[PDB]
Amino acid sequence: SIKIDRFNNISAVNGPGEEDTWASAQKQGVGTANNYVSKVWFTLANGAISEVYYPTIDTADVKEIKFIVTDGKSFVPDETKDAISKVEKFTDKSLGYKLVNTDKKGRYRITKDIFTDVKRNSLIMKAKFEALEGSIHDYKLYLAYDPHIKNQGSYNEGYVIKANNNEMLMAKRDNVYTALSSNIGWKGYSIGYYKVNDIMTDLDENKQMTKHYDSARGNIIEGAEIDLTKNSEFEIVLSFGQSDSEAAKTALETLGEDYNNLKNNYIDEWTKYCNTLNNFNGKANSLYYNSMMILKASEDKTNKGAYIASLSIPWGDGQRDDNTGGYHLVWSRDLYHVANAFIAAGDVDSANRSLDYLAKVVKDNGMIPQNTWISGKPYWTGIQLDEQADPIILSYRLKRYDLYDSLVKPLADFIIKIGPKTGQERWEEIGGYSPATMAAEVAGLTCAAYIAEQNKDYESAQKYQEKADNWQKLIDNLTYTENGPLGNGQYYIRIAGLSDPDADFMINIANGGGVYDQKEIVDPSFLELVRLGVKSADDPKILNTLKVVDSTIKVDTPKGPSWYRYNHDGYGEPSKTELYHGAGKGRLWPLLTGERGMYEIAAGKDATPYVKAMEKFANEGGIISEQVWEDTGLPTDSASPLNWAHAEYVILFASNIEHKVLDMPDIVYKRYVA
Ligand SMILES: C[C@H]1O[C@H](O[C@H]2[C@H](O)[C@@H](O)[C@@H](O[C@H]3[C@H](O)[C@@H](O)[C@@H](O)O[C@@H]3CO)O[C@@H]2CO)[C@H](O)[C@@H](O)[C@@H]1N[C@H]1C=C(CO)[C@@H](O)[C@H](O)[C@H]1O
Repeated sequence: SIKIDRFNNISAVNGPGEEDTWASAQKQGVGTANNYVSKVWFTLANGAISEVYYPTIDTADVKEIKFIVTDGKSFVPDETKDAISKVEKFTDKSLGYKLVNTDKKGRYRITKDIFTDVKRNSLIMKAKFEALEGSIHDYKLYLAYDPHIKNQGSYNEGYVIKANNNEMLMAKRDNVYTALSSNIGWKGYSIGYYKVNDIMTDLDENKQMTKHYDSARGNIIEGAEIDLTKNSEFEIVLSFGQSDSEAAKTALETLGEDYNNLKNNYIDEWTKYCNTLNNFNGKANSLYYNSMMILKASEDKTNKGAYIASLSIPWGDGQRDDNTGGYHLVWSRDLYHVANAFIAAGDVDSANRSLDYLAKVVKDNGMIPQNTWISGKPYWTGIQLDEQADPIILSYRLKRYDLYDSLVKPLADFIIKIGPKTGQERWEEIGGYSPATMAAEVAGLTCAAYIAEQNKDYESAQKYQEKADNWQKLIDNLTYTENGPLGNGQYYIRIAGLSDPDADFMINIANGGGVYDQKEIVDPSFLELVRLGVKSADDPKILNTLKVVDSTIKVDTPKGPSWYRYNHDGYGEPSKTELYHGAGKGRLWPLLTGERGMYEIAAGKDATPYVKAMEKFANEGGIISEQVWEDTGLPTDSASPLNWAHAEYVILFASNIEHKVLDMPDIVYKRYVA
């Protein structure tokens, strides 16, 4: 098809380069074409493109793609740390992004347009450089591509080719190839070793490109100078392929297309999807649409239904670039909630697609594993009973009684075989009797019985409901303490280590949280009892727990109220200037703000302030993180966007309008709470 010419004139020296890391998990935006053809996902952080995925949503191939500007004399500022970035989407109904990075010293201004090719596997970035002060002739612009092909930064192979007289910077590892090209070509290129002789180091030592290596292997950085005199506004394209030819050809095809045409096609495809969702009598707002799009963009395009928790690697800029699943893995719990958001938005198709994925997972593993790669292969192996129950609950709500033999029955039988105690509760750290987990188990088994009757399996139905009723009746006896050290000493505890919530029992908190008596730990997750319809919102035991929870783990931030997952949580940054590396201090979860909002609705109260609080917790790109700081309410370096938190916002937003808990299974509610 095309003519490619590979050359090796000068090989980078002093390899293999320094160890690298992943990008900051705080994202300004994320996106992908709304079709299964273009298997490319991108994320933005610190004013630049961060991780890029291909060919699957759990395969990150890039760390960064940023600009370095210099006067070729004194300064060398990195836009990702020396410029203020402002982000905005092309429109309220498209995951296209416009970044405007203005030098902290007001010397330059870089504006970018980022999105993908709806027809091919390539990422597009239109950029224009502006000299705020002085002449554009006094500045040099350099692009720095940091590849981490197939989930690893080490041993990346870099070289340069020319496809149809087009100099493209190539990067490869195993079967994944990337091609970096410019619509106006490169004024100069080089493939050096990270922190050794890469573009960044070269510029810090010469204030201008000195090395011009065209080959390297290891932790590499593909640098290239942009010819400003030729054009201050250019187009950069990053293409993927299973070979040099494919990748390079894809880059040529995208570049040969009309920019505005590709941009509009990308925007329209997303606008079409948005306009397919409920707008709640014109009430639907930008965050609603932003959330739903983000959820839609979190599905793998090969293994449909596989929705990941988050398209980021938490505290990634603090972890070695080794192969990690980060949060781009599939959790039955998170998917369940994401499915409910789709349901509430009107996109029942996505929800069903996710349910079928779970069916697949169950078929391959005989049960629901803690979490799995999109392939369905288990990542971690803890035994979470709520994750065994959620897919059953979803089956009921989607009225997919056809999945009884392959999904419901096997999961229900499993649950009855090991329940009600769980290997670990929803925070994935400790086992025992958890009110949140038991709530899910009772709701799950109730749903299982309903589906069993639909399949005329009255025997199983009876067996399922009896177990559900028995466990429903034991919740208080197993998890409600009346001998607690907090408040009036009466409340649901986070988790009972044994069949006696009043007894003394020491538990070990994860992430270095310490050791405490079970009765000392409270968790807002108890609200799952009312959320699932297992307990009434006005149940005095619920009200009593609420008092203790708000007295011990509620924080009113300048953005609104939020809660900790539980007292002594250590899953977070240890300090304002340190990243999480296994042990720190858990922070506030906007996810829990929404959950409280949903409880308030069940209690017949206005949840508007909770809706507003979540909106304020969102960053400039309308993205909600897993955790926020107590003092400012701003995002931490935890995962973002946290799809579960976005799903919660959608359901809360809609529920606050409809004045009812939209995701509560009526069958359970009418049997235990009504
Ligand atoms: C994502 C998850 O991260 C935390 O839990 C995991 C630890 O970080 C891992 O290191 C591993 O922990 C093991 C220890 O390293 C080992 O020394 C021993 O103590 O056993 C540990 C358990 O295997 O695995 C942990 C997962 O079990 C964090 O504590 C946990 O809360 C985090 N889960 C959240 C993320 C999602 C996805 O959006 C949701 O499903 C959960 O509800 C969240 O709580």
